[PDB]
Amino acid sequence: XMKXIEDKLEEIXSKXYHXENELARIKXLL
Amino acid sequence: XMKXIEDKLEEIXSKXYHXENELARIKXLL
Amino acid sequence: XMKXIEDKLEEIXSKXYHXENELARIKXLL
Amino acid sequence: XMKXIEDKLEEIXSKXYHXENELARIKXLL
Repeated sequence: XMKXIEDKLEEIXSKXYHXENELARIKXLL
Repeated sequence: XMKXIEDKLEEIXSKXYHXENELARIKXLL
Repeated sequence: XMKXIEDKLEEIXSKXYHXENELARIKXLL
Repeated sequence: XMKXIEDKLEEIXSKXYHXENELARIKXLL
């Protein structure tokens, strides 16, 4: 439930690495 | 409340697909 | 605390509009 | 646990500044 919630938050803190890095891809092409 | 919170987290884990894919649109145009 | 958490989640579901729309700006310029 | 969760939410409300600003980098190059 809470350890569910805290371990989404730690999927979101992945998507927010893969956010930063595939922005930093485009920022490459430009 | 908690099943509210855990099912936002699963809206955020949509916006973080539509994040990855409409980055991967731009990364198309370039 | 929980109504704190559920109303960040509803700041994140703003930043994830302003995510979608300022991607959809760049996707404008291209 | 909850003060864990509320202080990820406040890592996510960083990554969602560094989101807005490194979009607003690309939106610079274009």
